[PDB]
Amino acid sequence: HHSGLVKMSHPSGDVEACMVQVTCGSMTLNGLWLDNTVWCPRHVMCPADQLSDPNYDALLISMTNHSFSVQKHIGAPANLRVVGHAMQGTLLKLTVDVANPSTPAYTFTTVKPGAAFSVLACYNGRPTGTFTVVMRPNYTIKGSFLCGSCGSVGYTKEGSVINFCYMHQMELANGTHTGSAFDGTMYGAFMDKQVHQVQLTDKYCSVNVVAWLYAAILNGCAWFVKPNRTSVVSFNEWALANQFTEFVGTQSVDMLAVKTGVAIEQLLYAIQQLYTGFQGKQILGSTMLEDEFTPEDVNMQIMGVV
Amino acid sequence: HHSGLVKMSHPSGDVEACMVQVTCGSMTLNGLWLDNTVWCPRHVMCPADQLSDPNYDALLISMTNHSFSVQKHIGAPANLRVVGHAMQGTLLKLTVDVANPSTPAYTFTTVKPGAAFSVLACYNGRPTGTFTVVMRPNYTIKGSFLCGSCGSVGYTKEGSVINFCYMHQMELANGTHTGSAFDGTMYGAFMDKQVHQVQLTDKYCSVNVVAWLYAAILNGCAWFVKPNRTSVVSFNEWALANQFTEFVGTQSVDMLAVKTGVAIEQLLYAIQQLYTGFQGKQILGSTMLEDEFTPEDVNMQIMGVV
Ligand SMILES: *[C@H](O)[C@H](C[C@@H]1CCNC1=O)NC(=O)[C@H](CC(C)C)NC(=O)OCC(C)(C)[S@](=O)c1ccccc1
Ligand SMILES: *[C@H](O)[C@H](C[C@@H]1CCNC1=O)NC(=O)[C@H](CC(C)C)NC(=O)OCC(C)(C)[S@](=O)c1ccccc1
Repeated sequence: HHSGLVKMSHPSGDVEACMVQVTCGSMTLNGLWLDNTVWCPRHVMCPADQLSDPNYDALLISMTNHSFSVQKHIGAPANLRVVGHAMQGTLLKLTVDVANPSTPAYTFTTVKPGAAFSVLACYNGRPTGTFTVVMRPNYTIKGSFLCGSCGSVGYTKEGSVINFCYMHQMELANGTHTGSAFDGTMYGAFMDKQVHQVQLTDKYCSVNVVAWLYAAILNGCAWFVKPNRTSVVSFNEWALANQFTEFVGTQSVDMLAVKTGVAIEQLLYAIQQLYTGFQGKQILGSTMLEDEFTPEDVNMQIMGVV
Repeated sequence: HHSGLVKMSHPSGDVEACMVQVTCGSMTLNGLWLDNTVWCPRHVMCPADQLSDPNYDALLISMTNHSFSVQKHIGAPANLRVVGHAMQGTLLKLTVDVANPSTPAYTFTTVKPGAAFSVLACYNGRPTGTFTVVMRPNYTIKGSFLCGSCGSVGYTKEGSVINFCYMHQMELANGTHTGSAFDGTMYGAFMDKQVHQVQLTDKYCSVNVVAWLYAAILNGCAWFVKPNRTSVVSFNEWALANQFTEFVGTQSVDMLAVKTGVAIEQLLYAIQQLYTGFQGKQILGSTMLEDEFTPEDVNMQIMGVV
């Protein structure tokens, strides 16, 4: 029995129309063209045998507007003339002389651990695929990015408004990925330089495991639901010792509780038991806890509620 | 060590520009607008009280061009005038007075069990999400579709050409989904009416399990590799006895064998052993075989090879 859950990304067309290629001398990567601004990772400025210890302030000083070439390859091709350049945290803001005619309604936001967003993977300014990820508690994502992908963007959508939340920067030793918010900060404690980096411990996202257990009930799978309950406060003390995030309820979770008639506290107890072992049983085809679906995923994909 | 594998869909913008809403009487769903043709499921023609045993030839004869209402909602909205109608298998072909100005280069193709394709899920002619699935051996997909999703489309891409392969029609009792190819045949033995239907046994897709074991080896996870080999002929006899598809090697699998230095027959042996149990161990974070990634997925996402 299929749960009805897939990894569901937003349609990417609106964001595709904003991707460009940014070249600075010998270096190239992707950028995001919104209004008269092109955003891209600042390490496009850095020579290859220097990424280990760059001085981004000096590199920026050494650049002129003609140092940056910006090209739109898809749709109607364009070459964009740069008329200003500036740095914000780990991003460059290049000002161009033409406003993107396809600029969507947009905002910038930061995504939080456990929340899902859509990524448009791009190479040389050309979109190549789209996928969705949850931001991990250690501020990495389990993505799919190769050489040339930097500047690929992540986003959520609220109505027609695109909320850009991620610009890809790097791959860690363990194969996971991280990047910047559009305020220029790196997610977590990461730094955009070519050095091995202390990468922190991941955790199970409790609110997402609860959502997934609700998805199981909505599919008629509820062998793990007992009358026993664990309070949110007690679960959260337990979570601290057992590699779970602390549970914070939301209206989205509340709607799942009302729909199923199963209280959050019943599922907090269930998680504590399932963490010790599934004892030969399965839930939605799995023998381990699933934390990659959000409460909003379950409400949208199974009940059609946004 | 995250494998670097995600469910990767194609960028959806080219297909978004082809989706329309099709309404017939009080029935509504999605259609695909290419050149002067709108494709949609023929059951839009059926009253809801009659979906169990529709007389589609008689329904078609009763329609006029004015029976159909076609709207483009996204981008530049338009109301399309139907100027001819025809039935092909389980699809309607509506001829409209306007050629879609955003028609991409396209073909129609049929997808085979084990192959992946991208789906653009739509409601009321408006794209809402994109995801990727593999066609199962029983000609269903494990999708995410609600009421109103019919006419959502699936496709692959070669270069800039979109190969349309799927139009969504129905959800089965076990939560899986099926639909039509654009020659109007249903996938599998399914029929487009509201009657509960014999849905056949699924199988593990051996070629995809082989791909996933190669992904593990590429990631440094090769504890299951031994000198022991099972020939394709011998594996295929075993596959028929153990709910696996028969293995047919491809050039894509061959390049994984070259890159890892592990022969196909070593992994066929590994699958036989792993199927009897992982013995408490994991592969790429899993305690069961994974068959939802293709050889092409592994070549593309891990080695950057289209
Ligand atoms: C930009 O396109 C690129 C994206 C990477 C390339 C491989 N996959 C990706 O997602 N970013 C970088 O290569 C990045 C540039 C820095 C200046 C930000 N470096 C990077 O990701 O290097 C990996 C590290 C940071 C050295 S990580 O600590 C590591 C150590 C040892 C082995 C592997 C990885
Ligand atoms: C078209 O929008 C719609 C899509 C469905 C609705 C729910 N999720 C979907 O994917 N298709 C239909 O409703 C379809 C119309 C027929 C004329 C093809 N019927 C449908 O999906 O019915 C399900 C059956 C055929 C009754 S299946 O045998 C079943 C039996 C028992 C429980 C559930 C499903």
